[PDB]
Amino acid sequence: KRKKYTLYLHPEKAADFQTLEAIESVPRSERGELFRNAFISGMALHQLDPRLPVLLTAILSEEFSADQVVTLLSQTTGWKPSQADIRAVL
Amino acid sequence: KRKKYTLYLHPEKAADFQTLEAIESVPRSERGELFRNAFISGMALHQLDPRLPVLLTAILSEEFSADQVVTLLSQTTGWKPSQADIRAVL
Repeated sequence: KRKKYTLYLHPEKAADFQTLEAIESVPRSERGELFRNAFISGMALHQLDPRLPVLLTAILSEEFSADQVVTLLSQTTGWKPSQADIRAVL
Repeated sequence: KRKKYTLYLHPEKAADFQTLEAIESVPRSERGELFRNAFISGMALHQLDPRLPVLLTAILSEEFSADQVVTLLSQTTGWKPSQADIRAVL
């Protein structure tokens, strides 16, 4: 068994175009597994809050960073630091 | 140039199954735009660190949380809160 999914990107938009470059630097053999994981985590973000996947898409750029994902995660989810290095005791 | 991508999920697995349900509760009409966003942001995560999209897929459960994403993010990127601690201390 295995469900098949089809989707389309628009190479004119910067995010789409940038995604296309990231994919082509991944050997075809390894892509089916890449797509699955990208799609699952993408949909995971969606389950966290439906705006997230469209937000990450919209913000995507060469400056993309983990930070952008966290603050974006804060704004959408209310997520706030719960733990932190203990050295950071001021 | 509307590029097209084909990917496969595996209902037999928890993560894939949990993803199917998410898709299901989204009207067919909207799924096309939902798939692109989930895909692009999934690949955005890939660009941050290739292990990320497979770490999220792997951890995926009904307890998925922003907090889990931030964690995998730091364990995989080096991201850490900042003076954003002084805040939480309130």
